[PDB]
Amino acid sequence: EKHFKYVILGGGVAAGYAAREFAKQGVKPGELAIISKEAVAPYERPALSKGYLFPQNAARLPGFHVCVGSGGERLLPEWYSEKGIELILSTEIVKADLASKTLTSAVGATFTYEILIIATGSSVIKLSDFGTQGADSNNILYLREVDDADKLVAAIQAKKGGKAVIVGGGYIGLELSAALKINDFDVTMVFPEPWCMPRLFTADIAAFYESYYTNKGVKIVKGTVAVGFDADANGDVTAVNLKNGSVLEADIVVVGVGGRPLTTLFKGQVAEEKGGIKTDAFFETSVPGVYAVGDVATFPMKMYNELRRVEHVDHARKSAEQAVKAIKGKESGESVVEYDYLPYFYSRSFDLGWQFYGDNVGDTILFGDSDPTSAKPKFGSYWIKDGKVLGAFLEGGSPDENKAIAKVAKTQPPVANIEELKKEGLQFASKI
Ligand SMILES: Cc1cc2nc3c(=O)[nH]c(=O)nc-3n(C[C@H](O)[C@H](O)[C@H](O)COP(=O)(O)OP(=O)(O)OC[C@H]3O[C@@H](n4cnc5c(N)ncnc54)[C@H](O)[C@@H]3O)c2cc1C
Repeated sequence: EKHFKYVILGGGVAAGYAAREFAKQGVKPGELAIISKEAVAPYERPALSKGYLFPQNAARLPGFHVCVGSGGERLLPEWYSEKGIELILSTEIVKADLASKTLTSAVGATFTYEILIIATGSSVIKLSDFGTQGADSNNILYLREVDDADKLVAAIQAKKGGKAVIVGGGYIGLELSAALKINDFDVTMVFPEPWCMPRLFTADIAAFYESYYTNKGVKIVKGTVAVGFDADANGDVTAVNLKNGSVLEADIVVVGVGGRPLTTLFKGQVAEEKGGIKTDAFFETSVPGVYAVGDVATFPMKMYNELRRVEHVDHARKSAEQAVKAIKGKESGESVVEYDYLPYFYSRSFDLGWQFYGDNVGDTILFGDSDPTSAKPKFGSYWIKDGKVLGAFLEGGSPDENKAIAKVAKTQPPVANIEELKKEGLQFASKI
């Protein structure tokens, strides 16, 4: 049995950013442990569907450990040993008893704590969850952690020049479809929703991306689902059977159909809402001294005055920092202010890259040049409600442009003249 004053359960983005904040807050050797099922120290997970998959000059650990994806210092394994923060890796916790402050591993070792930060993130929804025949076939792959990324890069090499089907139409599907096309596969994306990234993109933003993708040669099948997967005599996938009747040949299937927060360990022990563990503005759960951060947390989003749960890397970083600040504040009796996050999401694929800030609520206007055949695409959109801007999206922005739309989203300026807005959208944002 090992005991630590502070235990972070999980070794992902929030964990890493929490450890950096504990360092900043003066954690001492022997106080903090991070327990992770992964075999490696915390890393910037968005690289797994971006540089990890590049056919040249690919991202590889230890390059993309935290905190370099935000421009911070890199926290190698030796950084945690130098600080006397114990990294307990390749350790899956399979039971948590909050009353006794005890975690148990799959092999039966126990760990106790005084303060617990739940930073377990999400697991992916699987094709078995849709009851799909043949979901269990080989070469049907998911992408959440670096072990998954290595299996994908190995299949890319094994099946080079083949056919790939990507199931899903959110931003993981978009990034995967683009990765496989860049790695020289024939690619088809399949999803039921009426356009890609339907929880964020408008039909007009989506039509840009869908057009750009088809111009790159990616096929897009919307309005259907897979109902089966054919497999050969080795159990390896060979074809995807769709509800619309089409049969797509496939050497590799890669799935991005969403995730689920990893809250099962705590079911019945903490209050839950919106698919997550409910927290206050300091990331403390219904059990004192147990906090929940990142993808699992359902928290008060101060600027919207509503409880929300978000799966954004920026929030994993910032909520981690907030929870450690709150922990340390309570020790010293020093106050900490309520978390005040501005939603920030981004994605990249091919040569494109977009950023979104604020809330996708209201009616939209598009600005700039949304011809997908442009040399250097650059266009955005505003979400307007009650005559003010609530959300902003930008593809192809400079740093100052991105900062300006972030300031629009944060400040919610009023719109006088829509035709001016639309004709000079970024100038609008720069004057704020
Ligand atoms: C492939 C990919 C690409 C992404 N791209 C972007 C992007 O471009 N932009 C963006 O804003 N966001 C993106 N995200 C989302 C972002 O990475 C997540 O929001 C962020 O990782 C959440 O951080 P977290 O610490 O809450 O969870 P995670 O980073 O998932 O960390 C959870 C950690 O806990 C471990 N763990 C879980 N259960 C246990 C257990 N019982 N025992 C031990 N350890 C356990 C996991 O193995 C993992 O180490 C992407 C995510 C993925 C998967």
